[PDB]
Amino acid sequence: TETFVKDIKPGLKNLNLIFIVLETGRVTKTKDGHEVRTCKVADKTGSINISVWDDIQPGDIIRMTKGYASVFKGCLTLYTGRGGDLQKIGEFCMVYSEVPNFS
Amino acid sequence: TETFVKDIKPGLKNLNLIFIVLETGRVTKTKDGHEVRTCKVADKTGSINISVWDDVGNLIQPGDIIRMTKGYASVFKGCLTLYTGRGGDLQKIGEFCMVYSEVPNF
Repeated sequence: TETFVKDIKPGLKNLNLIFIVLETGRVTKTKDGHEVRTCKVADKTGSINISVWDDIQPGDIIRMTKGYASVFKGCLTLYTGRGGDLQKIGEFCMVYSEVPNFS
Repeated sequence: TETFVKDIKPGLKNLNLIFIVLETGRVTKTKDGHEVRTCKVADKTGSINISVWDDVGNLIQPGDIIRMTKGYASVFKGCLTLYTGRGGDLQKIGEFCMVYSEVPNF
């Protein structure tokens, strides 16, 4: 019961999803203590941003459970609300191969 | 019965050795549809060219390690290019790579 990026626009609520992590923004420590991280991830179907409480790094492949979407006005964003549960299921990275130098 | 890149003479036969792909370049194509790949290979005794048959481009890589058997030589366009014999072969038997992983930025 998964879904895709550009399909989803503000509203929309319950949403399970796998994706890769492109970029990661700038921290804000709410005075009450929590890590609210906003971040840049997507599937191949375009792009989107997300907000995280007290946890990810680019290059990661994330499974999202029971997350939901609505907009912080600058384009809709994704939450982890009902309980929410983001899991990592694999990696991805850029790789460079060359023949050693000789002799 | 093996011989080094260094101890190689044009007009030689029974060519059984092992070497590694240094660079691939010079793609030239027949109108059978096939293509012949000019590669630079070597051993610890020196470097040398080769003209290879393979209709698929991107699969012959720097790092590849191949076992030449009963192949042969003749100069081509002034440069010495190596060929396989009509009863020997070429097997890829391993690899050797400067590998390097990361995640980019945007």
